[PDB]
Amino acid sequence: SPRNCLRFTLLGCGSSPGVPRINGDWGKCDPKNPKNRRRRASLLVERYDAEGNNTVVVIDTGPDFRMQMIDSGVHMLDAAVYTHPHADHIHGIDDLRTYVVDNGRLMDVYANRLTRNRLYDTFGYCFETPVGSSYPPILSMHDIAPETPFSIEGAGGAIRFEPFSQVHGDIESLGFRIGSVVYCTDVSAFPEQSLQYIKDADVLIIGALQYRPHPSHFSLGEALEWIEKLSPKRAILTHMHVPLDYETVMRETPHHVEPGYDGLRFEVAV
Amino acid sequence: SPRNCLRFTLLGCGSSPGVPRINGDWGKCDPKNPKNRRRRASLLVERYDAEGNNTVVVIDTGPDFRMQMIDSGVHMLDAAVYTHPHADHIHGIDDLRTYVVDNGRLMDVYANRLTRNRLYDTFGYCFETPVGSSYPPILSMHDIAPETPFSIEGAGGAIRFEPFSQVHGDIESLGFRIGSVVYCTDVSAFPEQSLQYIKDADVLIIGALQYRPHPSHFSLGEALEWIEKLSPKRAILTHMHVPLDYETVMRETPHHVEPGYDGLRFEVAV
Ligand SMILES: Nc1nc2c(ncn2[C@@H]2O[C@H](COP(=O)(O)O)[C@@H](O)[C@H]2O)c(=O)[nH]1
Ligand SMILES: Nc1nc2c(ncn2[C@@H]2O[C@H](COP(=O)(O)O)[C@@H](O)[C@H]2O)c(=O)[nH]1
Ligand SMILES: [K+]
Ligand SMILES: [K+]
Ligand SMILES: [Mn+2]
Ligand SMILES: [Mn+2]
Ligand SMILES: [Mn+2]
Ligand SMILES: [Mn+2]
Repeated sequence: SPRNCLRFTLLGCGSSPGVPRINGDWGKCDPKNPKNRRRRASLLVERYDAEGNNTVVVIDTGPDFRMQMIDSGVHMLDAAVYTHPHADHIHGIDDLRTYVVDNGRLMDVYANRLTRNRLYDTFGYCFETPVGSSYPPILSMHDIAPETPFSIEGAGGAIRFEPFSQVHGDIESLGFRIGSVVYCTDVSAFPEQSLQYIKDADVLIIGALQYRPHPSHFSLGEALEWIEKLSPKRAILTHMHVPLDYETVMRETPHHVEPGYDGLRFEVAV
Repeated sequence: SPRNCLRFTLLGCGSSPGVPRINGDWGKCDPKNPKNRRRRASLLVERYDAEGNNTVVVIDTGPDFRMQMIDSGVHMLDAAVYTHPHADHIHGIDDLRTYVVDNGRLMDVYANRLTRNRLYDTFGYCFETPVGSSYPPILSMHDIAPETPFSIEGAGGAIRFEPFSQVHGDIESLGFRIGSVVYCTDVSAFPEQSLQYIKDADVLIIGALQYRPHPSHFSLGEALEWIEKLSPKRAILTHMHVPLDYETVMRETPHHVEPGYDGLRFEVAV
C-alpha cells in the first residue's frame, strides 16, 4: 500500500474520440500494443499519509470516468477539478452520483467561471432539481481561477493545487501544478504569466496531439520545444491522437520524455 | 457474415451506474462471471441484405457508446434513436462525430419532443454552433411519437420502427417494436394503448431493475408478470442493477426467459 506520498495515475491519455476512434480507426497506432488503446484525458491525484489513509481528487470526468475509476482500484473520491468544458472532459459527470451516496454529502467540484457556467447549462439537474423531478442535486460548486492556489482536504491530508491559464484554440483551459508535478492538457499556447508554474517540474504531463499542426493543441514538435525550454526532469505526453503510436513516439523523443499510457502510475514525495 | 436478416446486439444491459458501480460495488453479482459486468443500456439494430450490405441503427448513446460500438465490430452507423433524456441513455452523444465525418453528412437522430428539447438544452453545440466556436454541428433531428411508425433507410434496406408510450416514473419513455422484436427499457407501467405493440413478440427485451420495488422501473416480479401476460416466445431482461446476479436470475426465471448480457447477439428473419 502507498504511504507518505502523492500518487498520480494517468487515467486516460487519448484525444477526444479516443484511440481507436468509435469506427475502429487506429490511425498509425499498432493495434496489438495495449498501450495504444486510449481513454479520454484524465488524471487521478492522491495523497497518502503514514497509515495509508488517502485524499483522492480527479482532474476531469470524461465519458471514460467510470471505467477509469474502476480500473484504478481506488474506490472513494473527495473532489473533481475541471480543466475546461469540452465533451471529452465533462460528459461522465453523472457518474459522480455513487460517491455522493457513499460520502453522505454533495460532491465538491472545482471549476472556473467559463466551465461552471457551461456545466450549469448542460447538467443543471446535477446542481438543482428541475421542475417535475424528484432527483436531488449531487454537486457542490467551488470557484477556481488562474494564479489562485486552492487546497482540497481529505483523509490523507490536504492536496494543494496551483491553477494557471492556458490558451486552447478559441478558449482558455486550466493547467495545474501539484507539488512538483504539472498537468497541461488541451493547450495550444502558454501565456507569459503561466511560465512560473510550468518550469522546473519533476514531472511535466503535457498534451501532444499529433505531428501536424492543430489550432487547439500542441503538435509533438511544439511539445518537445516547450519541454526543452521548461527543463522538466521527466515529461509524459498526453491527449495523444491516432497518428501517435506508442513505440514510435518513444523512439522519437529524448530519454527523459515518454508518451503516456492509460494506467501509468507513479509516486512522489510530499 | 450475416445475410437476409435483422441482427440485434445487446450493447449494454445495466442500470444507470453500471455493474459494478464506479466505487467497485458488485452488489449481489458474482464478480467472477464476465456476464455480470454491465454497460449502460443500449441496443444495436441492423438489417443485412443478400450481399451482406447493412443498415445500422443504435437505440440510445449512453456513456458506454464508444466502447459498445468498438466491441460490436460494426464500424458504420446510419442513425441514433432515443428512448428518453436520462444520463445513462444520452451522455455519449458527442461520440457520434466520427460517423459524421465518415458519412459526409449530419447524423440523423430520432427523438420525441421531450427528449429533443432536453438534448437541445444540454448538447446545443451538436445542433448549432454557439457564439465564439468554430465547431460545426453534427446532428440532424427527426421527430418521433408514440403510435407513428417510422423507417430508417440504408445500404441493407429500410428498418421500420413502431414507437409506443411507456410510463417511466415521473416521465414518459419510448419503447419500440422492430419486426417481431420489442425493446422496452426504463418502464414502470405500460399504458393500455401500448399493449398491441408488446404482445406476441418473438423476442421481448424488457427492463427488470432489481427484486425490490422502484418507482421508475419494473422489479423482476413485475417484469415476469408482464411476460406471462404478453406471451413472448423468448424474453431477455435488461437494465439490470447490482442486486441481479446472472446465474441466480437465470435459475429464478422460466425457461423462455433469461437475463441479458453485454454482447448478447441474435439474428431473425426479415
Ligand atoms: N461540451 C461541449 N463539447 C464541445 C463543444 N464544442 C466542441 N465540443 C467537443 O469537445 C471536444 C473538443 O476536443 P479537443 O480537441 O479540444 O480535445 C470534442 O469532443 C468536441 O465534439 C461544446 O461547446 N461543448
Ligand atoms: N440527463 C439527465 N439525467 C438525469 C436527469 N435526472 C436524473 N438523471 C440521471 O438519469 C439516470 C436515471 O436513471 P434510471 O434509473 O431512469 O435508469 C441517472 O443517471 C440520473 O442521475 C436529468 O434531468 N437529465
Ligand atoms: K523517449
Ligand atoms: K430462465
Ligand atoms: Mn480534450
Ligand atoms: Mn478541449
Ligand atoms: Mn436508464
Ligand atoms: Mn431512465
